[PDB]
Amino acid sequence: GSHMSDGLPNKKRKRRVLFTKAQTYELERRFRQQRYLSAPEREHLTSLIRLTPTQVKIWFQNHRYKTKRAQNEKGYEGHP
Repeated sequence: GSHMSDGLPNKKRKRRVLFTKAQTYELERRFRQQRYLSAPEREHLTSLIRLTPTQVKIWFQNHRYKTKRAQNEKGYEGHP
């Protein structure tokens, strides 16, 4: 059956957005087997959680900067 709305203009020019803890998950796993996704590396994912190739790289950017804060935190956090 037709369970996919192809009307994209029916929406306004605004609407928050996120990712299935799943996407972001595999999509986060890629960052492991690859730290510099490209045009051919990303795609591999685009097969997984469809994060369209470029969209895949566009996401890394957001993490690239934060993926650095994680290492700064990481550890047990607190005072051992």
